[PDB]
Amino acid sequence: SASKQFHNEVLKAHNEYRQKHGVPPLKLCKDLNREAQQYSEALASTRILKASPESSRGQCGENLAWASYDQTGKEVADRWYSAIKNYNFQQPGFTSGTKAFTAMVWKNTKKMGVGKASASDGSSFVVARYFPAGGVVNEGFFEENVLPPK
Repeated sequence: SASKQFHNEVLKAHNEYRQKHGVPPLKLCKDLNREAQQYSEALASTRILKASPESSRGQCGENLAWASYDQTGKEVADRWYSAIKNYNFQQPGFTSGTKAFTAMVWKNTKKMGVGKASASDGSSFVVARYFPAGGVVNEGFFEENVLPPK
Protein backbone atom coordinates (compact mmCIF):
# COMPACT_ATOMS: atom_id res chain seq x y z
CA SER A 1 0.00 0.00 0.00
CA ALA A 2 0.92 3.63 -0.20
CA SER A 3 1.14 3.65 3.60
CA LYS A 4 3.49 0.66 3.70
CA GLN A 5 5.70 2.19 0.99
CA PHE A 6 5.89 5.50 2.85
CA HIS A 7 6.78 3.78 6.14
CA ASN A 8 9.53 1.79 4.43
CA GLU A 9 10.96 4.83 2.64
CA VAL A 10 11.15 6.82 5.90
CA LEU A 11 12.83 3.88 7.65
CA LYS A 12 15.35 3.19 4.89
CA ALA A 13 16.45 6.82 4.88
CA HIS A 14 16.79 6.88 8.67
CA ASN A 15 18.89 3.72 8.53
CA GLU A 16 21.21 5.10 5.85
CA TYR A 17 21.94 8.13 8.09
CA ARG A 18 22.26 5.92 11.19
CA GLN A 19 24.90 3.79 9.44
CA LYS A 20 26.78 6.99 8.47
CA HIS A 21 26.69 7.90 12.19
CA GLY A 22 27.90 4.53 13.42
CA VAL A 23 24.77 3.27 15.17
CA PRO A 24 22.52 0.27 14.56
CA PRO A 25 19.38 0.36 12.43
CA LEU A 26 15.89 1.14 13.64
CA LYS A 27 13.01 -1.25 13.12
CA LEU A 28 9.44 -0.21 12.37
CA CYS A 29 6.88 -0.84 15.12
CA LYS A 30 3.20 -1.15 14.18
CA ASP A 31 1.86 0.45 17.31
CA LEU A 32 4.21 3.40 16.85
CA ASN A 33 2.96 3.72 13.26
CA ARG A 34 -0.61 3.79 14.58
CA GLU A 35 0.09 6.42 17.23
CA ALA A 36 2.03 8.55 14.74
CA GLN A 37 -0.84 8.19 12.26
CA GLN A 38 -3.35 9.25 14.89
CA TYR A 39 -1.45 12.47 15.62
CA SER A 40 -0.93 13.13 11.91
CA GLU A 41 -4.72 12.98 11.48
CA ALA A 42 -5.20 15.35 14.42
CA LEU A 43 -2.74 17.77 12.84
CA ALA A 44 -4.44 17.57 9.45
CA SER A 45 -7.70 18.48 11.16
CA THR A 46 -6.58 21.30 13.47
CA ARG A 47 -3.49 22.51 11.57
CA ILE A 48 -1.86 23.29 14.96
CA LEU A 49 1.73 22.43 14.08
CA LYS A 50 3.52 21.77 17.37
CA ALA A 51 4.73 18.76 19.34
CA SER A 52 2.19 16.33 20.77
CA PRO A 53 1.81 16.21 24.56
CA GLU A 54 4.47 14.06 26.17
CA SER A 55 1.80 12.31 28.18
CA SER A 56 0.14 11.07 24.94
CA ARG A 57 3.22 9.13 23.82
CA GLY A 58 4.71 7.43 26.84
CA GLN A 59 8.45 7.35 26.45
CA CYS A 60 8.63 8.30 22.72
CA GLY A 61 10.44 11.07 20.91
CA GLU A 62 8.85 12.83 17.95
CA ASN A 63 9.62 14.52 14.65
CA LEU A 64 7.11 16.52 12.59
CA ALA A 65 6.99 17.69 8.99
CA TRP A 66 4.61 19.72 6.83
CA ALA A 67 4.41 20.70 3.18
CA SER A 68 1.70 22.01 0.85
CA TYR A 69 1.91 18.74 -1.12
CA ASP A 70 2.02 15.02 -0.35
CA GLN A 71 5.48 14.38 1.12
CA THR A 72 7.69 11.43 0.26
CA GLY A 73 9.44 9.40 2.93
CA LYS A 74 12.87 10.32 1.60
CA GLU A 75 12.01 14.04 1.63
CA VAL A 76 10.92 13.98 5.24
CA ALA A 77 13.96 12.07 6.48
CA ASP A 78 16.40 14.21 4.48
CA ARG A 79 14.85 17.38 5.86
CA TRP A 80 15.03 16.14 9.47
CA TYR A 81 18.64 15.05 8.97
CA SER A 82 19.57 18.48 7.60
CA ALA A 83 19.26 19.88 11.15
CA ILE A 84 22.80 18.50 11.57
CA LYS A 85 23.90 21.89 10.20
CA ASN A 86 23.34 23.39 13.66
CA TYR A 87 25.05 20.61 15.67
CA ASN A 88 28.55 21.12 17.09
CA PHE A 89 30.27 17.87 17.88
CA GLN A 90 32.66 19.70 20.28
CA GLN A 91 29.71 20.89 22.25
CA PRO A 92 27.48 17.84 22.56
CA GLY A 93 24.03 18.43 23.99
CA PHE A 94 20.45 19.41 23.26
CA THR A 95 19.39 22.38 21.19
CA SER A 96 15.97 22.82 19.61
CA GLY A 97 17.47 23.43 16.17
CA THR A 98 19.18 20.04 16.14
CA LYS A 99 16.45 17.84 17.72
CA ALA A 100 15.25 16.53 14.37
CA PHE A 101 18.75 15.18 13.60
CA THR A 102 19.67 13.93 17.08
CA ALA A 103 16.43 11.94 17.28
CA MET A 104 17.22 10.20 14.00
CA VAL A 105 20.73 9.09 14.95
CA TRP A 106 20.32 8.51 18.72
CA LYS A 107 22.29 5.31 19.37
CA ASN A 108 19.97 3.84 22.01
CA THR A 109 16.75 4.36 20.01
CA LYS A 110 15.60 0.99 18.64
CA LYS A 111 12.25 1.39 16.96
CA MET A 112 10.23 4.00 15.13
CA GLY A 113 6.84 4.56 13.63
CA VAL A 114 5.62 7.08 11.11
CA GLY A 115 2.31 8.42 9.88
CA LYS A 116 1.01 10.93 7.37
CA ALA A 117 -2.35 12.58 6.77
CA SER A 118 -3.55 14.98 4.07
CA ALA A 119 -5.62 18.06 4.84
CA SER A 120 -8.41 19.44 2.68
CA ASP A 121 -6.05 22.12 1.27
CA GLY A 122 -3.88 19.39 -0.23
CA SER A 123 -1.09 19.72 2.32
CA SER A 124 0.33 16.81 4.32
CA PHE A 125 1.28 16.44 7.98
CA VAL A 126 3.87 13.79 8.91
CA VAL A 127 4.69 12.46 12.37
CA ALA A 128 7.50 10.12 13.40
CA ARG A 129 7.78 8.48 16.82
CA TYR A 130 11.03 7.10 18.33
CA PHE A 131 11.39 4.49 21.03
CA PRO A 132 13.08 4.77 23.50
CA ALA A 133 13.09 8.55 23.33
CA GLY A 134 16.32 10.25 22.38
CA GLY A 135 17.79 13.62 23.29
CA VAL A 136 17.43 13.22 27.03
CA VAL A 137 19.52 15.92 28.58
CA ASN A 138 21.95 14.20 30.92
CA GLU A 139 25.73 14.57 31.16
CA GLY A 140 27.45 12.26 28.70
CA PHE A 141 24.25 11.22 26.92
CA PHE A 142 24.64 13.22 23.71
CA GLU A 143 28.34 12.37 23.39
CA GLU A 144 27.56 8.67 23.73
CA ASN A 145 24.44 8.65 21.52
CA VAL A 146 25.06 11.26 18.79
CA LEU A 147 28.21 10.31 16.94
CA PRO A 148 29.98 12.21 14.18
CA PRO A 149 29.39 11.29 10.58
CA LYS A 150 31.78 8.99 8.84
